[PDB]
Amino acid sequence: MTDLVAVWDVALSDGVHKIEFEHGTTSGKRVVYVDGKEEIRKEWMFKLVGKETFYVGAAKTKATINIDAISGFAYEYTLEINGKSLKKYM
Repeated sequence: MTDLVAVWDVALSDGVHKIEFEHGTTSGKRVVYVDGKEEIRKEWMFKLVGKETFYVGAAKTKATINIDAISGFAYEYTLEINGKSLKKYM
């Protein structure tokens, strides 16, 4: 996972899940892994900002990763599940 930018460790109704996100800032590639399995892949995109939505665990809990621009030509990555959220950036 050479473009890994964020990892979230969450506890849902059905146990703990690991969500990993790769984001390529030259290619625009996005990959979301949940519990080691690819759930979303976008190989190549012009734009970097936006959101991906996907479903986690046996109960298919909705999760959204938002990608927003911040200072210094950087991005922040926010995972939101059930109205709570945790931001990552480097």
